[PDB]
Amino acid sequence: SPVQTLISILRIIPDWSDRTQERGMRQHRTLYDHEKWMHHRSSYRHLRHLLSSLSSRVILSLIPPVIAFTLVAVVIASYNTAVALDLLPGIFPLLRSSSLPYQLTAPALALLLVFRTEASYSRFEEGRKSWTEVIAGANDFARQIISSVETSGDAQLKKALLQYIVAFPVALKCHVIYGSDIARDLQNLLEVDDLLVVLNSKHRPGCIIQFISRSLQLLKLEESRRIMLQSKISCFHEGIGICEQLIGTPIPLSATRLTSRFLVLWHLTLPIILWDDCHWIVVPATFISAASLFCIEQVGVLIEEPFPMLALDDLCNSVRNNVQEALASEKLIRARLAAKG
Amino acid sequence: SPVQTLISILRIIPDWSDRTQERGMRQHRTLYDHEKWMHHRSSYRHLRHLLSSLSSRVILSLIPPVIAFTLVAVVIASYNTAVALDLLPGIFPLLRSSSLPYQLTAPALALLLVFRTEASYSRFEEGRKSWTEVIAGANDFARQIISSVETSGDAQLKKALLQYIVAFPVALKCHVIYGSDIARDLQNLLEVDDLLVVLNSKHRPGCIIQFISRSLQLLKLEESRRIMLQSKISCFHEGIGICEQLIGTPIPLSATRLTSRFLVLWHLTLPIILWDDCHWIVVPATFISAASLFCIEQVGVLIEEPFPMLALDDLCNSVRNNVQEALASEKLIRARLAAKG
Amino acid sequence: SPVQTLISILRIIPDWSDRTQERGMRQHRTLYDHEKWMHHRSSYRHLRHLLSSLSSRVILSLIPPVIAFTLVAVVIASYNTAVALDLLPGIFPLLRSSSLPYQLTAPALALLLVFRTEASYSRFEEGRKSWTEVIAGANDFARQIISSVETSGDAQLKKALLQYIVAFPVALKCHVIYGSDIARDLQNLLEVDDLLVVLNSKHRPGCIIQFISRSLQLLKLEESRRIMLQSKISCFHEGIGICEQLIGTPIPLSATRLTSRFLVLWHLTLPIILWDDCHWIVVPATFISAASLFCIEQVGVLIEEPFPMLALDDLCNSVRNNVQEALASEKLIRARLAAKG
Amino acid sequence: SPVQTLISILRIIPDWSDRTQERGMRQHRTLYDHEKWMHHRSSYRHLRHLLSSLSSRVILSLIPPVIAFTLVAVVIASYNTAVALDLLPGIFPLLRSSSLPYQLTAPALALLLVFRTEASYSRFEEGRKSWTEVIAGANDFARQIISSVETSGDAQLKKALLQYIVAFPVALKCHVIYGSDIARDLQNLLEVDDLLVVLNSKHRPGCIIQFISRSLQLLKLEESRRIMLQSKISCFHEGIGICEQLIGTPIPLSATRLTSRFLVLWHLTLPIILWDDCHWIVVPATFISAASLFCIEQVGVLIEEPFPMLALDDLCNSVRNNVQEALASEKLIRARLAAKG
Amino acid sequence: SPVQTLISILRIIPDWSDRTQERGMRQHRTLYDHEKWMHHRSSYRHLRHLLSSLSSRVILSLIPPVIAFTLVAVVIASYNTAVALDLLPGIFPLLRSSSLPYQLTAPALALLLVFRTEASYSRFEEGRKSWTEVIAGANDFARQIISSVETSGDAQLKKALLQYIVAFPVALKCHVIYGSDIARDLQNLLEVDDLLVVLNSKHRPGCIIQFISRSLQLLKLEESRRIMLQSKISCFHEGIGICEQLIGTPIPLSATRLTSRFLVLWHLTLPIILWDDCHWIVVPATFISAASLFCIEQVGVLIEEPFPMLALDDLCNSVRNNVQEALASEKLIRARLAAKG
Repeated sequence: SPVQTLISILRIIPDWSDRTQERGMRQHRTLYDHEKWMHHRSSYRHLRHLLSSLSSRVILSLIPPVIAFTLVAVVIASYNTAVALDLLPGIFPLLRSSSLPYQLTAPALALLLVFRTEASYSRFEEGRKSWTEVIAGANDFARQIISSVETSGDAQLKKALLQYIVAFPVALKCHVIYGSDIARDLQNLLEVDDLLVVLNSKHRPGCIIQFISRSLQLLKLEESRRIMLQSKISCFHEGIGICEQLIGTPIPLSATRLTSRFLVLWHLTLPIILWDDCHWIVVPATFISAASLFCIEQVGVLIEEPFPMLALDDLCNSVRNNVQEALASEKLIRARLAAKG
Repeated sequence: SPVQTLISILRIIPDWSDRTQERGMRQHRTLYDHEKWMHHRSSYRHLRHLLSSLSSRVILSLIPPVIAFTLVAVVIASYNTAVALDLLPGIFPLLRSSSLPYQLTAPALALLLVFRTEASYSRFEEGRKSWTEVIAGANDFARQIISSVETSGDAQLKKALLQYIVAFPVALKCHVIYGSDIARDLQNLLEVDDLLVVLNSKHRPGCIIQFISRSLQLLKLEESRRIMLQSKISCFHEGIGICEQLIGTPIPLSATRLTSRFLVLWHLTLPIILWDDCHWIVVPATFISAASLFCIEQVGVLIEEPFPMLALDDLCNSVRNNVQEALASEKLIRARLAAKG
Repeated sequence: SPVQTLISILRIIPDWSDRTQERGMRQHRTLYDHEKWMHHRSSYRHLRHLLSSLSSRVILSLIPPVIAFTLVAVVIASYNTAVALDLLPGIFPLLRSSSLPYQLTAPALALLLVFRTEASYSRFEEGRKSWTEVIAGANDFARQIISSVETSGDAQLKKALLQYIVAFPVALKCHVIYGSDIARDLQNLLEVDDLLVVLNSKHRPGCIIQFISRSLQLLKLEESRRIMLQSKISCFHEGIGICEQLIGTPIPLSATRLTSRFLVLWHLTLPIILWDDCHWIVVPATFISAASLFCIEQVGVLIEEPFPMLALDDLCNSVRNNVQEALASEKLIRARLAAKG
Repeated sequence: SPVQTLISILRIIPDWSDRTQERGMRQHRTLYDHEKWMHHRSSYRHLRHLLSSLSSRVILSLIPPVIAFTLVAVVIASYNTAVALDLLPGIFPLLRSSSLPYQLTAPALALLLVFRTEASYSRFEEGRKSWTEVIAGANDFARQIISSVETSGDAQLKKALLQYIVAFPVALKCHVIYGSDIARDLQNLLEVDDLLVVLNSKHRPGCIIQFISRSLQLLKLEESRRIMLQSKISCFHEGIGICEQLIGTPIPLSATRLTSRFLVLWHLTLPIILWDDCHWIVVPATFISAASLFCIEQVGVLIEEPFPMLALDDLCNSVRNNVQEALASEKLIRARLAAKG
Repeated sequence: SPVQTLISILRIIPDWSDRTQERGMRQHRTLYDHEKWMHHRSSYRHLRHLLSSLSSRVILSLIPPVIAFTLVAVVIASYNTAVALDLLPGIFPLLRSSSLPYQLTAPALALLLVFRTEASYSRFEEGRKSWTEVIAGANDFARQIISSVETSGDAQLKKALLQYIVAFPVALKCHVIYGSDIARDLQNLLEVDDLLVVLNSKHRPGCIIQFISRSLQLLKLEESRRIMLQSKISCFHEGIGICEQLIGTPIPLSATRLTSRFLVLWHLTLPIILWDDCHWIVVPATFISAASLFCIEQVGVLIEEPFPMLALDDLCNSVRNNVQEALASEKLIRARLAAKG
């Protein structure tokens, strides 16, 4: 109890930081337009970023490691100040050291920290390209289905097939985001009986592909045209593959634990080597170093699995908006090209 | 009012800098030719870049953050000089510190600043390749349409289809540049009734694709030849996808706010750590450091969304010039190859 | 014997480290899901990584080089302390040097160490993409076989062909992992007589491809449809090629021996240059430098051949689970699309 | 005149440097073979590069910026020496400063300089791959035309078509090199009347493509075989696109002017901060720093537009040599494969 | 003679180093297997690399530049020691300087050295991927020929065609390795009369392609199947293109001479700036700096043209072994799939 009521009060702050950053992963993102870019490039961005630093969830996640190292700096400083005043027995030395060992290893720590964050940014870029390809393939496939499928006996199957190409990016988004309601997001895109078959499947994006693939086998098409249409499905399998490996396989964990351990050991003895030159400036110096260096690691950690930093709902809605515009433009494009003739 | 007439005079300079850089985003760019490369590689480039530094809009955007840090250096220096002359009560210490904490963290700041600018340059390169592919696909598709389409009953549809392949890059350029007049830019490329249907569409580059796709369904072609032609449309969907994700999804904003915050905190205490070694040289030193380090961040910020730094009007005009040269060379190439035979 | 009983006691620790890390290469990995990402991003990761540092097998592999350099620091320190007390003849100088030569070469060592680890991480990423492509191709090929193959006379050949597409990733996994039992892993995927032919082949993933390729020649298909199906086999040859070159061709060994030699020479004279500023702090300083710098090299060494850090059994089971779900959804998707009609 | 006869004598050296480097862009390059690699890897390369440093045109281009900064170092040193001897009124201070501000910003300058040169090398690599693809596509297309085209009535058209595939890389080389004589380079590759049509076209590589595309429409081919042959033309459009964007779009000029300005300001005050430690060694120190740091920038500037550093004439001659060897081997390969049968 | 008998004794060591490294380029390499990876990752690699440092040919190539700089350090040290003892007239100053100029430029030298070696490693990776693609294409093409070619009248042509797909990687290996005996390496792969036609061709890998391309025109195939088979030849043209550009076009030589010149000037004045702090420790310090920094450049130089560091004979033998296993498995796979039916 005496070691169990103190081990629980120490968890109050890290638990709050953990609850705060997870709520920030569930925030809804929006695509940038032109006026958001003007605000992004403004000369006031430096002041407004500094003023928004106590509402940023990166900095709130950094509160446990920054306070822990700052108390260690205060403890080392208090002990050193007490020794300098001869308040201790005399066997107790001053916890000081040369900064030369840290000068030699300072560029290695920086290069390793930036390497891990560059590896994390590469995973964000790969996630962004994969979604770009899936949305451009869904737009392309839908555009070709509106042109290719001519026969009036295939009106219902063409309608059904265009509903599954719009539903596929929504299914993939629900497959990669933790609390997702695919039933709610597909309620007005799929038929009531089509959505029951998808909801009974463990791999829902896989199930929509199978409806698309079976629909292309039932259309009255020449075989050359069908091979052209069913070659557009492979981008959906590629999308599923790339997105599932980014959630399944993180950056090799030996590299991420090395960056953690190196940053913890460096900030544990940093007050000891800074003492001769700084004295009690070790406290604010350790505070600023821990806040600056653990924030480079925190940025990389938060974008390592990148699907919650992407506006997947706005990208999915673009395909739906593009397909309904094209079904309304069809009579007026057909008329104009018949007039040409 | 007393705190509201001073909060407004402080906005005069950042508002001017913001109006100056946005006007520089709307400047018209031209493709480099050989004599511009000779001028670019000249030994006078070092002098002429230095002389053009007060007309460069990067440096004008840097005027608010550089003056703000320079006044902070002047305030810290004035306070320190007043303390050294014993003009203050005596409880007021000298704002000085060891430079050793900044020596240890100097390589981390540099690596992070160059990482953000490299990420911005990667987005410029991706925007450049995407336009290269769309212009080469428009040239290829047009070249094949001039060869493939033979039948004299399809003369008007071939004319119409070649107008939409030239119009597509203009539509995509108007779709990614903020103040664009697609009606003015397509006035002499599309028919009056064809341009009305495009102007009524929310996704105009999408609408031109649908005219191309419907035109290929109405041509008297063998099915194998039609599949070959409609496979050339996918580069247009890819172009739309890549260009829309560069405007919709910026570099993850946690990484860009970290570079901003780190640069602001570093220049706020930089006069304090430089005092013992520099005294009033903290003012020009802080001026040069803020101007040098915030300019690396400013370059990255301005090319992060890269379409205004690209000569999209000259690249679009190349496709138009290439297609009209090919329609004039057609009778003389046909004659020469008939002579061979 | 006197030089042969001491040369054997020195091998006790490196042999134990070598047996410990190899047992860690044979540990079974699991795909990350959402709750493992929450635990990965927690604010307690910094404390729990530090507490798990004496059970991490990277650090146990670092035990021989870190102790060897720490004893060298103790030997140099003991000799220097004995000279300072005039316990030696007097011809014996103090083993001290300026740190200026190491200050000039410190950034070169860091850049080279991070380059070798970045090259190793690039090989891990290439291994990860190759598996992503092979699993997405196996999913795509299986999905098309379930749609394409219609004829009821080809029921047994379609069953057989879907067993070989699920078996191929298991065969490739057994081909790249050292102690593998392909007979045990293919016992319930292949027929008893089909598995005997695969087990008699030296290149088992190659043998499964040949069964797939022969099965596509015996199906009653139109030739255009067969060419479409046999074009899906090339991703399996590409998978075999990429995976075999990662095991056959390491990072050029001249670059890896340079990083080893540079790190050994740097830690051999590091106590000599640190003495004037540190005295007996050369022992913990050399301990921390050797542990920090050889751990960056160790991470790169352990992920250089990356297939044991990948959850190849879970990725292989995903294809098997996806194909059996699709064979159970087939009657209910066929019914729904017939109802449409 | 007094300010106009001195402004002209100062241009003598930069004009000479500009005339010298442009003449080096027009030098003819040759492909490396095995004995040039042995000479390239020799242990004498370090001495022979140092001895050839006053004939290297990079160093001659660096002569204006290196002399300008060296005279500034001499002026600052002369003024400081005159002040130390009390030869001035006494209101004149010594132009000295702490080197600490430059120590903090030294790693930022290095990282930015190497980033710009890496961006320039990436443009050289992209230019090299684009030429590799165009030459391999010209070899592939020619090889297929020699096999595919069988009919004896198409002998003259097959001859003509193989002349245009060899002529296309020569036309593209003349299109990207400033003083080119396409008439002289195509005089023995094209017919006299075919070369007149190409010379009358503004986009000559585009004109050759149109002859190839029209020749494939006039051959007596099955449609499936023609689609296979005309799919080999797209690599030529891709080649034109990639090569034209490298000449049209340089590295964003905001990034290149920042590297210029940073290097000029750094070498202007470098004698002032080096004085206390170096005195008149500021002159050779500034000379070596300006020569070393402006040479990293000069290398990047000279390879930024890379087509003059590539042996485009030797790569073009390889396609011509490969096609004539294949037309002489045709009777003896046909005989051997008929003997098999 | 007096200046000609001394200019020849100085060439003894660089000539020996040049003869030693070229003999190391001709050593035969073997593919890594699992037990070589265990030995590669062992904790004894740090000791065994250090012990093998006087048999490594990188270090033997470094012997001329390391001895030359070490004698310069000995000459500068001897002159400085003689001046300190007043053994000279007195007009002779001490060759000493501040290390501050080298501290500012130390990170630029390191970044440039690692950039050149990263560029060299990128050329090794490109060479490795190109061979991976050619071997996977040869495996794929052979696998399809064994399935596709059915007719019993084409037995000899199928045999011949499978001999040319195995012979092509051997021909490409002989085309990129300096002393190669293509006649000896193709003696048991090609027919005696087929090998005479290949030996009479200047571009032997090109000649084998032409036999493959002519063999596919003589087979009794449907045209759709022939187009599928002749599309597998393009990877051979791509392989030839990528491999020839790596031997023809080195890293731009302006960048490689800059790294050479910078490293030579840096080690020439390094004893002068290290003297005040080191005295005769300038000799071992210059020895270690020259050995460490010129070894990073030497690694890059030796892998810049990478084909001799690749096990091209083992990769070529894998295709031959895979094709003969598949011709022996053909009767037993045909039997098993006929039993299914």
